[PDB]
Amino acid sequence: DKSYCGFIAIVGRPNVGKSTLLNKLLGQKISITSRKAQTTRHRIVGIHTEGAYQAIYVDTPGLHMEEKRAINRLMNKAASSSIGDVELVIFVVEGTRWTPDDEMVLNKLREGKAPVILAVNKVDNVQEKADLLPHLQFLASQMNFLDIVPISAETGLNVDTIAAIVRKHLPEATHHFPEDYITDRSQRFMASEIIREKLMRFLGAELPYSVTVEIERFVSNERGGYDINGLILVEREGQKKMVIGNKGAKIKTIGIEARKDMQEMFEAPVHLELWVKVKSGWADDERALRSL
Amino acid sequence: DKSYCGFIAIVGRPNVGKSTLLNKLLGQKISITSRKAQTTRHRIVGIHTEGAYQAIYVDTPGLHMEEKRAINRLMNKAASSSIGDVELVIFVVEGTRWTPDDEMVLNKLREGKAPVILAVNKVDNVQEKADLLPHLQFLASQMNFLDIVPISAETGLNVDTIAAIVRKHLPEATHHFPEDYITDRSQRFMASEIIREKLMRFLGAELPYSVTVEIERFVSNERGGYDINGLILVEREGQKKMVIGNKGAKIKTIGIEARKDMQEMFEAPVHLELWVKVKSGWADDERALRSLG
Repeated sequence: DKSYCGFIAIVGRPNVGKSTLLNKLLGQKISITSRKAQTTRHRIVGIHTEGAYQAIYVDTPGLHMEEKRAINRLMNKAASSSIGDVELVIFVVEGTRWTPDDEMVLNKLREGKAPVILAVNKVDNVQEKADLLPHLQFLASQMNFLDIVPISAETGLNVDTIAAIVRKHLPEATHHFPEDYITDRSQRFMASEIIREKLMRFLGAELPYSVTVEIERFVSNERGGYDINGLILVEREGQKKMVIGNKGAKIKTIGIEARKDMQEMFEAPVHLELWVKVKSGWADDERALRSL
Repeated sequence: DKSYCGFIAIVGRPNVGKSTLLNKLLGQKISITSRKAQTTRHRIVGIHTEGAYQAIYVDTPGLHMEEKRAINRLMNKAASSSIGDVELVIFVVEGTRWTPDDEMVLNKLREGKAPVILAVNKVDNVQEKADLLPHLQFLASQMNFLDIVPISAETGLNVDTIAAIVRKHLPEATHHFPEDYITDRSQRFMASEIIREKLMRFLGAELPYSVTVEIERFVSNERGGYDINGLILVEREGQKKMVIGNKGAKIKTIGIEARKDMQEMFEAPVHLELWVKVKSGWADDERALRSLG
């Protein structure tokens, strides 16, 4: 009978695992991690809808009036239509690291009426726990966190835990967005989206969890046309062989079919270059082929 | 800062002026009056958005849960997403007429939490007011109407007044719908929509502040294809002469362009038959041109 919907923040200095945490929270089988300097004007970074709950994830602790009108334009709603406020904040930090950049973010939060969760990422990396406890005690000394939760974004350590608090903070309200609305309407996202389907379609029963599509390059040329470079990141090594398939079949197909739509959708032929890769890093041979 | 949005009803027995009153409220220059005896599952009949206010006009006094689930689907929202309730009701009646149908509607209303405005339509068409006063006093005995207001079907007598009470009844809330959302996603509406553009594109606003498009026919054949019949309705006579244009050029163009998008925007071919008409009834020649095919 009742539904809940609200905005939630995910802040932290760059390269802390924010994007990885977001994808785990969005709960999509095949995710789409973009690398944009092109900061949205609405700051929406993803929307998780499930049952009566709709959490709208933003990358700002507080939503400006400017950001409120932009969210409305995104929804094609009157600029005057009411938009709430951030109800929770997930402050992500990296293990035992603490730069003036981490403080910069922390400084912007404390000065708010929104509760904040400290998400300590890559906590397993710190092989010297003798660094951890002292650190965590120093962190908690920075402000009153609603909670301090250590996570592994690539394992989903305490993502369910953060998922639960997040929902507890969704105010009673009607959803602002239709279920599968797109906040990224760029061609670059359209591209990632076509690859995503081809993987889902062609991998079939062999699709593993945690796959991530991403456009490393989308451009035109001095000779004209659309140069698109797809990056299909996977968790394991053997998984990488799946996406590639027998003789290179599966990755061949996914690429022709994906290129097809990229052309049917966009209005220009595209030279699509699809690269499978394990998130832990390229391999020797791969690093070689990546230079050819 | 604040914003308001809520559902409002427009009830009444058929052929009373509900559709005309609605278009007047929607405030659109060129309106699109359907005739869909096919009743929606969401019951949305139109949405008036302006500034922070968004009134969602339905054709049911009260929204059933089923009618709520359908509204969400229309918006492509989770079935669970909250939908409010009818905050006001416009019960339109025809002049001095009162059938068991008028009563049927009024009975459903009597029992409800929704304030209801009595809209007396075609009031200027009553043969003798000596029928009106006794009637009204008898209507106002049926229940406590928030207000009793007489309106003119095509003049928009007190449409502003009904508009102003309607907005007063919009609860504080966020707009459920994007500004220009379409509640009718049928091809029949897509057609009406194309003629609207062509009128707006070619008439160039020289246009009658009250034109009304309408698909009088949209079908297939025993021989196959798409038989579409457009009905462009205007107020005055010269207006009709405007839409037709010199040598019949304007109406010729509006139809080739309209037929085109209907050709493309739909997958197959269309036999578009566009007919201009004054709402006050056809003419002799026209009736002659119509009475054949």
